[PDB]
Amino acid sequence: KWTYFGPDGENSWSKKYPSCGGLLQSPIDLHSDILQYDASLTPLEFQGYNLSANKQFLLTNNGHSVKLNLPSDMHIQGLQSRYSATQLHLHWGNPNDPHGSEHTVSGQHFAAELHIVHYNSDLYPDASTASNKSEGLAVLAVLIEMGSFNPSYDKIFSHLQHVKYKGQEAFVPGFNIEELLPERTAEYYRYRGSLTTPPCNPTVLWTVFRNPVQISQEQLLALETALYCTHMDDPSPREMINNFRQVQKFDERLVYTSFS
Amino acid sequence: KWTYFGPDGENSWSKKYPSCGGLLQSPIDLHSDILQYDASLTPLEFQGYNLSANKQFLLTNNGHSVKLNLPSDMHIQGLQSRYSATQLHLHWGNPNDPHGSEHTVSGQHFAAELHIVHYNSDLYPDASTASNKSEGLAVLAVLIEMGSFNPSYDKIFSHLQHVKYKGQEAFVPGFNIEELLPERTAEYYRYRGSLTTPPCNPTVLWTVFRNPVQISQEQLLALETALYCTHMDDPSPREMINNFRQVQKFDERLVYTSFS
Ligand SMILES: COC(=O)c1cc(S(N)(=O)=O)c(SC2CCCCC2)cc1Cl
Ligand SMILES: COC(=O)c1cc(S(N)(=O)=O)c(SC2CCCCC2)cc1Cl
Ligand SMILES: [Zn+2]
Ligand SMILES: [Zn+2]
Repeated sequence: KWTYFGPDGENSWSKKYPSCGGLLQSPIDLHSDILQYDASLTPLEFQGYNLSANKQFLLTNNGHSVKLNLPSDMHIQGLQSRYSATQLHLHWGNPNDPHGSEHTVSGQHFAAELHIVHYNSDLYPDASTASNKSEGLAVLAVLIEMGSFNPSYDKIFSHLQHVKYKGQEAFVPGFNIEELLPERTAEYYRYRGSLTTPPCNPTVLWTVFRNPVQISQEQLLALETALYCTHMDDPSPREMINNFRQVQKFDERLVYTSFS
Repeated sequence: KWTYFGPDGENSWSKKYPSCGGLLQSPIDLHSDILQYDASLTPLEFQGYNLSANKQFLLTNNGHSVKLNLPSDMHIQGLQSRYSATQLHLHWGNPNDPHGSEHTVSGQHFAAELHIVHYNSDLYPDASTASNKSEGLAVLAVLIEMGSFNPSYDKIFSHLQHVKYKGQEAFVPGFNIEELLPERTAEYYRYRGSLTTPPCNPTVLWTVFRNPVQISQEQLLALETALYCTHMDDPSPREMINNFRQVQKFDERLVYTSFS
């Protein structure tokens, strides 16, 4: 067990999950002193992101976030290996502090953050097996700003009702997962990092898009109030809020950018 | 052992120093949504700060920071008890990322931060004994930005060459410690917090002056490049940089200000 508040919190994670006190931890603050323009950061290709609205995909409350299972037929081109999707999920704040992005920009949090998680399908059979192995993982991060209502993000959020408690699951219609992406996906930050959650394996090629997407106040209120870390029948219920890790030390790293 | 990098780093502190995973952890980000003017916050007076240039004071590289031992008749007046000085030390970044303050203001890191550590001499013989006791410690924090040359900070930085390596020690003629303080010391943030290093005891009444001081990039650079964490004869020498804790989560809690 582990949480984002009090004894079992992120300062305690290392007690049980040693890579949590290891090198190359995410997330981090994106600021100009540690950015490095790199001409080898070519645009990524989003293959098989257009999911049929006639097909269903599983939304799950895992106690930590809400996650949507993705088919491995969907993948990234543009990296050293093929990276097949496994799932997406979100991190957010709370009604009183709607600033729960993991990555910050110049010390500022965004409202929230979407993570699209892929595994190295050329080396490993599944995300689990890739999880603690070199070149195992590749996450796309999308910074989320409070703004206009997002009909595309709502294809996830209109179902939060059915996954209020840890272990609950609802089938959700396919949609074009590229609609979750901001503009100029060719402008991104790139760096070597980790799971932002235990076991914090240092096995993740991070790609954080430069531009944020927008979701409304109401969407954030809904995401910040819908969900519990706890089973429906737990007598110590904990609201699923502030499910974000503090930015980490750079350990001599740079953040390579596709823009200058 | 404990460091600010690698296996023994701040995320691992909780293993041997459980308070580092506990309550009231410092440092924090000071942002308006958690600031409340409290009109009761009157100026502190600093008694005995004017150390005679007649008298010499020990400067130690302890492998975490440069530290200047201060005399105990040096003290804060204005608190609920008398708080006597034990030492001052600094935190800083690295030449490539010169943002090494512990506290941040609206997510911004300052160049460096000076801590003048006082203990409750009314109740406790020394700061060591005070350190795990309720209301044992009061620290004064000064935020440092790059700007004009600072002749009074130079009274410390002039001697850094005598304490390059860990365990090294130099005598510094006394000066007025009150010259290390910024403009309008009446303007400060006040909260209940912890030590920012192990054992992270939640025993510290924090006072962080509103206004930064300036030191020249030459002053700042000397500090960033002058010292090593390692003994003279350590075959693998480690530069002393980034000796600052990541800001902690600050939940359902307020920072008071003496300014509206
Ligand atoms: C609130 O945080 C999360 O719940 C979460 C966060 C991540 S993250 N932010 O990408 O590190 C992953 S990815 C990982 C899960 C375990 C095995 C490999 C895939 C999965 C999850 Cl389920
Ligand atoms: C770079 O960090 C340090 O070197 C440091 C930083 C602090 S701080 N930031 O004030 O917690 C203390 S506190 C001192 C109080 C007396 C007994 C324990 C150590 C001691 C030290 Cl040794
Ligand atoms: Zn995530
Ligand atoms: Zn300190």
